[PDB]
Amino acid sequence: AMTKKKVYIVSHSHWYLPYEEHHMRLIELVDNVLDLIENDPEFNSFHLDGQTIILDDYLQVRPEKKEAVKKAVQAGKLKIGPFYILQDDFLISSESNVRNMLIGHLESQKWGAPVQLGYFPDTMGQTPQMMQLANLPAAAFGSEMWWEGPDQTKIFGLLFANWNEIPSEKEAAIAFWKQKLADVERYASTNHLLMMNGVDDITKAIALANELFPEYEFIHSNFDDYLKAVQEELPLGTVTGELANTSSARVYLKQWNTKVQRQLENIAEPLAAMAYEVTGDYPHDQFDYAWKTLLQNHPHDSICGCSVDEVHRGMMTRFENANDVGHFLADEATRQLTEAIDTSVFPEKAHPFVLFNTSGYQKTEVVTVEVEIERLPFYTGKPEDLYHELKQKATPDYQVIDPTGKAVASRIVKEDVRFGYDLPQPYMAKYLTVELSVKEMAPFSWDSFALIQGETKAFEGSLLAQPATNEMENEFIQVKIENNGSLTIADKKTGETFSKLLTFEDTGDIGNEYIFFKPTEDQGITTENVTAEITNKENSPVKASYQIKQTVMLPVAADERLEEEQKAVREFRERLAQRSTTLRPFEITTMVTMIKESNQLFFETTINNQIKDHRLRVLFPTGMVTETHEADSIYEVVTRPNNPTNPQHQQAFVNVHDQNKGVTIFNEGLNEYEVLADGTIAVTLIRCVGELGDWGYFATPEAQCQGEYTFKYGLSLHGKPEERFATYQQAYSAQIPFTAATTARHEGKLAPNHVYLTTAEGPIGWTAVKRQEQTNHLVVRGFNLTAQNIPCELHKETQPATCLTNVLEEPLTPAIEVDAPLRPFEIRTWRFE
Ligand SMILES: [Ca+2]
Repeated sequence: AMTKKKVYIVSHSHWYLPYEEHHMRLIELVDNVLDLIENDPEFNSFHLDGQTIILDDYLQVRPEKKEAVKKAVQAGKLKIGPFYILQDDFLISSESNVRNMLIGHLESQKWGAPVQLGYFPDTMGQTPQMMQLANLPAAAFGSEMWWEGPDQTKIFGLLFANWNEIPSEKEAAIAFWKQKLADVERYASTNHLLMMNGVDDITKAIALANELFPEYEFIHSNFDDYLKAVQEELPLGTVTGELANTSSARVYLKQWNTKVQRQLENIAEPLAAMAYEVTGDYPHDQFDYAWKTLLQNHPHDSICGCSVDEVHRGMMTRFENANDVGHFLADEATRQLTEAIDTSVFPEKAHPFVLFNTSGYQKTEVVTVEVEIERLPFYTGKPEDLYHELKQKATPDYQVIDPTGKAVASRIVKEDVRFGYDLPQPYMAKYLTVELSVKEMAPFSWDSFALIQGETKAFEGSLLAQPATNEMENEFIQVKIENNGSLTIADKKTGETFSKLLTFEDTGDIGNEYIFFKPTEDQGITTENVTAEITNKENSPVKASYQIKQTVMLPVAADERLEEEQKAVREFRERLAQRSTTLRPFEITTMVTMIKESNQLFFETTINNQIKDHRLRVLFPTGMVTETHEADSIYEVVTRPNNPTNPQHQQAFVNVHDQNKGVTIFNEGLNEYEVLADGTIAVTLIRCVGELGDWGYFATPEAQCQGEYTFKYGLSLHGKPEERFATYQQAYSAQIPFTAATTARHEGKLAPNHVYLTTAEGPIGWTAVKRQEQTNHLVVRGFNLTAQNIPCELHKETQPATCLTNVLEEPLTPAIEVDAPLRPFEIRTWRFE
């Protein structure tokens, strides 16, 4: 007395090397897949690995086969998508993940492919909500359970595991199958058994398998079918929410990635989206191209910096290209936008310019704007003489004014004289850089100003810094730079004080691109007993800044042993190498900057890294010992607990807080952090290492990160827990500069001051503003930082939003009202028609 079981054999690809070498092999794999599809009528389907890009890469080498490809996708014999590319998810932005799915989706429609499950063959809490917002209610992970995200959004999930190996003989196969079957049924919760078939003669072998077992039916199948079958008979089983040394391998790739992400998501996209109002066009196709290029840097063996030298050089080009497209589109957008602004309101002879808050946040910053002050075309004289004319010429004092004509406090930072050229004409031009203080400027808005000859209206009030003691202060905070060059800070509003901040710490690293490993006898070097050179560089009533220089004596490299232990592939934990006894001076140079209207401190650290096998972090002792901390993640701030080390991955910031106080450290492209047991927040600036690691020996000398680096990060203190979120918002806003463009005096359709979107206040992450693909509907997306139901209402000009959509920009199932509170941890998208 038994019960029958169905075994679903699903064929799929299961497969260090330079890009092209893997690309040529791809061509071969897809050749064979397609050879079976055409030849073997019994062959159900093949699973094309969760990513559409594989067709692109295939067809760019082999375009004649497009017809064969369309056919097999249309007959459901090739199963493609739903992502564009398989992404190293933790490492990239919130939006990059979404955009992967958006592109993946649209590319699947282009093929007439129906939606496949999300596919995760190798390796973030909001995945459940994200998938559902992309209509992927099932996903497969490399036996079956639900996975719920922070929003109580739930997804069905498969734990599959691959357990030509199949024999051609009856006696062998019987035992073979009996054994694989036991392995499958151990974990299975139904009588529907998944059996993955990896590739790199199955109809024959399946039919043998059906001959052999009366209680087992063996069928060549696919995920779609197996999902429908298994879900109807499911009993049990839930997983909830959510090595990090890949976060700090090859920093410069992380820095670049951050930069182009922010260039597309926060600059180019919102500006184009506004420019459409005037122009009636939106460059959908170019954006799509920019994003693909960027996303090609996003796999699980590329952005991690955890591969071979040639591959990462390749990523550098892709980064520059997408960045250049980003800049191009943003430039077009602002030129179209400023041209339409009515600047006739400035007097004759004035030099107008426009500031855009292109983020969703109240922005406060002392900003600089470079304004062209005189221009000499090459047709006026010999260029060298034009240069010297302007360079010799003495410069009038200048005033900035608003549209009403009132004066606006400012400061002239710098004069420059240089060569330039326009469209659509070469010249010499003279430029001024003007400092302006911008305070709580409204999200998604612009203001116009003009530079006019006259007496500069000086900033007024106390100097922020007092250089005699290396101190500075505003209403929010008071700062002392110690002889150390470390900072002691007082929160003027909570009374909490903090000490030893900004200490730098260097240790050896003899691990590899994947993992950090400190030589067994290494105690580390620190700037705690270093004598800093401290200089006040700027002091005004609105902004002050200090330069801190430190020389530490660092080992030049690991000693001689390392290269041998790498060559012998000696396991990293067993390594006897130590820091070298040859020491050289290592210069660390930090700018600490403070502005009147903000509690944030900004740091810029610069090094010229000419030493190897090491790691440099900056520490922020917190004074609070807790079990948990908070880190920025994916559409989410996650609570985590704090191999003796505990490296972790962060986005914009990490936070440690009490019932009474908190410290928020934010960063651009500095993705690894540790929170030490004493409460120190240690951010990794740079990790230098000689090999790839893993299963063999692959020298990666370029992973040593030699050369000049500048790291941007910062600090914010808060009081009672609730104040956390404002610090998080500012951290986002800090990564998004104002855009500044000059224009001529001209009349226009548009106001010189305007709020394009008026946004709801409260703990919300503002994330995308763009337009929809054939529709051109304005798309805006944001997310709830909190576990609470939050009043949220968006307007564009007067106008309210049409509907709420999902991440593919389609209306929600069911229809939630635009008017409705933003649910806990909700990722919301608005459509504006
Ligand atoms: Ca059978």
